[PDB]
Formats: sequence, C-alpha cells, structure tokens
Amino acid sequence: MKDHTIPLTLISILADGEFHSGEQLGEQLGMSRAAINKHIQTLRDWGVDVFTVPGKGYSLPEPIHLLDEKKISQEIDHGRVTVLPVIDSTNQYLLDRLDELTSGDACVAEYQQASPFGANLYLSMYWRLEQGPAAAIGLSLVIGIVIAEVLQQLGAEQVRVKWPNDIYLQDRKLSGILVELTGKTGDAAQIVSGAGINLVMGWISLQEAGVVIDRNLLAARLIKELRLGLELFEQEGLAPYLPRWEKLDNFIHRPVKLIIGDKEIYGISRGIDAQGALLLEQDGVIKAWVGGEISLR
Amino acid sequence: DHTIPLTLISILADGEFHSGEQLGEQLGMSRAAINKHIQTLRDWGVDVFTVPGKGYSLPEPIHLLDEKKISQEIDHGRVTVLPVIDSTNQYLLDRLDELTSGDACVAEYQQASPFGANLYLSMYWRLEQGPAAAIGLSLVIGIVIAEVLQQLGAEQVRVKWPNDIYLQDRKLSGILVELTGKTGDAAQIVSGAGINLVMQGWISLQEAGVVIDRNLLAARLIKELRLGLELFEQEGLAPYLPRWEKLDNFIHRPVKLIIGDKEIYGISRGIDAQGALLLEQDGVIKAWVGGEISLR
Repeated sequence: MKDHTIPLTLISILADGEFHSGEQLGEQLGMSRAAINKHIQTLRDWGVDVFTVPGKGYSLPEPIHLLDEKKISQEIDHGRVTVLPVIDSTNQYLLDRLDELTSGDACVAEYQQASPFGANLYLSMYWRLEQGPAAAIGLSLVIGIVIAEVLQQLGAEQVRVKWPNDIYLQDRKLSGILVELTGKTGDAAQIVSGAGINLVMGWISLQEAGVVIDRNLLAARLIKELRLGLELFEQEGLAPYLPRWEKLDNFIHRPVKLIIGDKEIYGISRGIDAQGALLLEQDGVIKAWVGGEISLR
Repeated sequence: DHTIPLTLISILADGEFHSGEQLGEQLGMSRAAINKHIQTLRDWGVDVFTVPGKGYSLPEPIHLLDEKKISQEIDHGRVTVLPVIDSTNQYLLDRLDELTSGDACVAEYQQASPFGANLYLSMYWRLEQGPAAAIGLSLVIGIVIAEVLQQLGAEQVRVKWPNDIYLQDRKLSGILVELTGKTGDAAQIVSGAGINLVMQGWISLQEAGVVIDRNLLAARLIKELRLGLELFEQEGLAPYLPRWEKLDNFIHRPVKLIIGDKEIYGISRGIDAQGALLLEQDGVIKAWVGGEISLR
C-alpha cells in the first residue's frame, strides 16, 4: 500500500489558491526543493492543475476544499468521545480543555479518583450556547430527563428525576448530575455537564433494580441521546421538556423539604415552571424557588 | 499514565490464572514490578482473586470502556477517509471479514477524472436474510443519495433506473453495487458511488450551479445511507416505491434498453414492487429486471 501523506500535506497547504515559493513549502514539510518539485509533479500527475511561475512559485487557480476525516466525523457525530477508564474527574478533563472543545464532545470513565472500579459510569459533555449564560436555565434538568429516559429505554422503566440535578429510583439516588458553567457578557456560554450512574453495589444501583446494561451500550446511547437533547434545548429552550419533566418528577404532588443556604422550607412540590424553578405549594399559594435542595417528608 | 494496570485487567479477562512470571513475561517487567500493579488494581476496588499456588485471576471477567466498542453503537459503522485510493469499493471488498454493516470509505481521487473533481464513497452492509433481501438495493442507494442532494440545494436531481443519479438529463453520479451470496449465510454488499462535484454526457454539481462542501456532503450521505439501509433491512423495497417515482427521471418517457446484446424500445412506466423496470411497448407492459436505459 503506497503512502500519500507527503503529497497530500503539500496540496493541503496550497489550498489557499495562493502562491507559495519553493523554500516556503520546503520549510513546512522539511525537504529539499527538488523533493518539493517531485511531489508537486505527482500533484500534476494526479490531475491537479498547479501552474509554476519562476519567481513566485506554485499555485492553484481556484482554492479547493479537501476531504478531512475530522471535518466529516464532526458532522456525523456532533462531537468526539475520549474514554479514560480511570480518571480523576470527567468534568475536570473537559474543563481543562475548553479552548479546543466543541459542543457534543464527551468523556467517559468507570472510576473517578477525585466507590470502586466499574461500579459507576462517569460521563461528561461540553456544550457551547451561542446565547449568553441565560440560555442554560434548565440544562441540569435537561440532562436529567435525557439520562432518565435512556435508562427507561434500557429496562430501568421506573427511574425518576429529582429537581434539579438528580436521578432517583425507588426514592433513592441512582445518579447525580453536576453541570458547571462559565459565562461572559457578549461571549458565548461554555457548559460542561456530567453525571455518575450507580451500576453495581440512601443510594441505589442499577443491578439492585434488576436491570443489566453493558457499560459501552449505556455510555454510547447516553452520549447519542444527550447530544440530540441538547440541540433541541439550544434552539427551543426548556419548553419541549416541560411535558417530559412532569412524567419523571419523583416528588411532584408530594411533600418535600427545601434547604436554601441555612434556611428550611416545607410544602408540597407542584413540578416546575417554564424557567425550571421548583413550584412549592404552601397553604394553597404556589410560588417558585430557584435554588436549594429538595427532600421527601 | 495508567496503561499497565489497565492492560493488566485485559489480560485477566480470560478468567484464567496468571502467575507472576507470566505477567512479567507479557509486559516485560519483574513480577515485583507487576506486584505493584495488582496492588493498584486492588486499590481501585478491582476484586483480584489470588490463590497461592496458581496466581492472580478475575473470577468473572470485567468489561472495560472501549472507544471502539462505544463508537460502534453511536454511529453504526466506521469511516476511513483516504483522499487518494485505488477504489473505495475495492478497499471495502478487500476487508469483508472485518467489516460491519455501516462501515464506509471516502475518497476524492480513484487511481484504479482528476483529483478533487469527484467524491468517492462506498459502504458495506450485511443483511441476515440472503441475497433475496437485496431486491432494490441499488434503487435504495439512488433514492437516498438523490434525496440528500435535494436536501442540500440540488433540488432538481433525479434518478435513472437502476443505478444512476441524473441532473438535467445527464449522469451526475454512478452507483456500483457488488454482492456476494450463499444460501443460508448473509449477503455481503459493498455499495459505492462517485459524484461529479466540479468541472455533453456528464454533469457536475458546480456545472448545475449547486455548491456543497464535500466534507458536508459526504457526512450526510453516510448518515442517510446508514439509515436508509436499516429501513431497507427490516422493511424491504416497500417504503421506497413512492420515493422512487418522485425521483424517476425517465418515467413516462421514450427509452432504449440495452441488456446484453439486445435492444428494446418503449416508454418507461416506473418500477414495480420488486424494483424491476416497467417497459411499455405498443401498450404491452413487460417487466425487466436487468439492463441499462437511455433516452431516445
């Protein structure tokens, strides 16, 4: 099998359609000017109409777009996946790499050093919202519905969600969601959302519920479905998820216990409003709360 | 870096026993250096079961996260891009043993038409049912590619029965479907196409005033072709009959059919449920399952 990287890297540089003298290319590719002529010859051999002028050098009449594996794969998958079975934190790996991350990029692991090996599935995904930080209102919810639905689609049909960042099964924590957001006025919002699912044995595990899933299968699908769910949330907001949310709310129409800071509130949850805030009914008045943690009572 | 402890778990995935020397042989280290690594395995919570005489083992093997295993389920097949190649179809055909349905190969210059002038794409597919389940496969490829071109601005793209995409009564792309079959066993097909992107008889997308980035065009094809084949895999030609008529370039037109050394004349009337050409001659409509058609 012949190797064609060297002539391909030549034409890729020339894709400007501009002129490049012999030395200029000989610098980048690190070869002699005859080697440049040899490969630019093979370009003419391939049918590439490269015209050579003495002083200026070689050029292509019209700039060309070339086949790129990375360009192609980005459009098929909407993001890459880096799997490190042992890691410190799936969320941290992405946070340390925001500069070259694109929406849909994911990181998968089964042991977080920062709970035994393979007992949990750890998944994080980056997403960039063109709209400012305000466009990520119910993201943490959105991750919850998508992950929970995926577990339902895989046999764990009785998994529910706890407002705002937890997956519950048998009124017990099956998975925790942790979304981390950095924002700046004008600039876009960069969010790395992550979760950890209890696979094997307060807390509950997938196997305890009689649901068996191959970890690669659970991982792949979540990344697939979460990517799709986030594109929906990017162009439509929380609106499509309001009907989907209530169907999985574990504490809706039940007494809940809210702890915001050093304060404690009592009442019946009534789901969420269009802004993802908890609806707490107290003596018939249902008014929304935006932060804290809920608890059955 | 954690490769050595992780590569250790893969070795133990037999469920068998491995002595200190055996692990020190494979990884090329001392068994004391190895012993440090079974510690880190036990440190992570890995239940490494050690019996004195026999050695180290995992009672039940563990399944580890693998990019290749994971990515198969998101994409349903891989993509190898070789901008210069002999034949995208041949690349897949030379690898049927290690191909899975949806695997694709992309190129823009086939050495076995100048560089970058054409997009060359091939995809492998295995149908559990024998060759009989591949009735209209070439049609299905034609429908999917033509629809994608419409979805990307080339809204006047049509199909010529059974293996060509046509635009302004000229060949814009050729389809080449290759099938090997055996009774009982599945059918292995490498279906491929080449689309004229830039510059009578032949036409290019640029000649038709349609601009489409080749990387974008390629990617959309693999998705829709993968999706189209699963549909064809579990439902057959039936859903594509309406889609075919919507794209047939020669329906209700006078055509000339050349199968082998014979020449037939008549009016095309589309296809039947089996993807065969319906040729009307003097009001007599007789079906043909092979050959090539041309205008007249």
